[PDB]
Amino acid sequence: TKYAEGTQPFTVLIEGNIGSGKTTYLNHFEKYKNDICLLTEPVEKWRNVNGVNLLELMYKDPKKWAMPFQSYVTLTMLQSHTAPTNKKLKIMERSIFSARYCFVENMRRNGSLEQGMYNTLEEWYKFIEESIHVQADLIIYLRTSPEVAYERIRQRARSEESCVPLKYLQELHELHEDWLIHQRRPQSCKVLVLDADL
Amino acid sequence: TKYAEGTQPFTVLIEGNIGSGKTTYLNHFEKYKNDICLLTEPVEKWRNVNGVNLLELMYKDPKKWAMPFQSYVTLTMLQSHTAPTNKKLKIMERSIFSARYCFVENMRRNGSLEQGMYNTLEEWYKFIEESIHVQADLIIYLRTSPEVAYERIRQRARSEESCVPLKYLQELHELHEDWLIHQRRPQSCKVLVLDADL
Ligand SMILES: Cc1cn([C@H]2C[C@H](O)[C@@H](COP(=O)(O)OP(=O)(O)OP(=O)(O)O)O2)c(=O)[nH]c1=O
Ligand SMILES: Cc1cn([C@H]2C[C@H](O)[C@@H](COP(=O)(O)OP(=O)(O)OP(=O)(O)O)O2)c(=O)[nH]c1=O
Ligand SMILES: [Mg+2]
Ligand SMILES: [Mg+2]
Repeated sequence: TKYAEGTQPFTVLIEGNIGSGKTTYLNHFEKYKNDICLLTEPVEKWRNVNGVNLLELMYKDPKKWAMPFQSYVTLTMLQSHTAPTNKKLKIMERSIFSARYCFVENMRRNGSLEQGMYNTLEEWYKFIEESIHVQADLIIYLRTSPEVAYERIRQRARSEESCVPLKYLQELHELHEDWLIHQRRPQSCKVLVLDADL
Repeated sequence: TKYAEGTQPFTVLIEGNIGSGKTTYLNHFEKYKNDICLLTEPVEKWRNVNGVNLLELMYKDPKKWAMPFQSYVTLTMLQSHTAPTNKKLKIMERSIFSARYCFVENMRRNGSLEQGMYNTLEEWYKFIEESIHVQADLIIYLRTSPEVAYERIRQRARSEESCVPLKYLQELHELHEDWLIHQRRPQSCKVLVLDADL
């Protein structure tokens, strides 16, 4: 038996590269607020954990902060996935799956996460699949090109993201492609692809 | 509802400072193996995670490895607490509580865990109290003096523990005292104190 088992409505996950417009897309269901549970912009929690800016620390010193950061991302996603609600529909920005299959994986590849850190995170993900229920009915993939994404990221101008290189976005892009289109990672249940290049 | 809710027998937790003799004490129930579920010496898992020795890495470079290490200690304890069993009695060496109240706390105090890491771990502990069931009926506290503990630690001679100073054991001792005796924190579980100075 898993925590939050049979407590979640139909759930839609909004996925896409950084700056692909996941939040923008979600602001459209804004008026149906009292009929749909909307969990958006999780980044705000990561930028202020009792005063600490984990997102920034991670970008400045990955070798040391990538692990605690991803562990916190995992926790907050899990909290949203299992959050109680009455509404009949639930839509989330991001999910525990993109954190695992795209970000953690990429950080293992670029050396940000030493092997021992990668394994710890992976062991947590395995235990989570077995002890906690993660409702995932539909995934809307806002497909974009790394260049477009890079543009939007810079226009938003989050101080923490000021040093994010285009290669990084290209790596993340391929990883989203592998998971959501080609389905290389155990998921891709029901995916709806949308051209998010405006 | 919590994972593993109403699936656990009467559970006894064996606590005590490093080298207090928790494993030695547990080897005495060894013959009742087929009537009591015995989960001992969790350190072995921490010393070999798919080939990686987290325990060692933590002692050599705390600022960087204390967080992933404690996150893995938490995970394995949680796995033991929720492990399925038919037997009517369950006895464990250590628990998620000593990892939180004694080790994580001490590491926050000596600077091994930056505040951002401490908070991440604490947020996980809070989410765990609400989503997962941790059976705790009795806690046997093997009370010892830091000096005795230091002696046993070095007779055992674990390579990873070769640099553990007496002060460290004194700090851990007080923390065990505060929790299991003075009650300076979260636990309404019955405790049986045993003089473990042989
Ligand atoms: C989900 C996730 C995000 N992040 C980082 C990447 C970004 O700098 C920041 C937020 O990325 P996103 O989760 O993509 O959110 P966003 O608001 O930037 O996206 P959009 O414009 O489509 O609304 O968090 C990680 O480092 N790890 C993770 O596991
Ligand atoms: C539980 C726990 C142990 N440890 C470390 C301290 C030690 O070096 C090692 C094992 O400590 P203990 O958990 O005390 O186990 P032990 O086998 O050393 O004890 P005893 O002799 O009583 O059987 O793990 C942590 O760093 N963090 C933790 O949260
Ligand atoms: Mg967003
Ligand atoms: Mg032992």
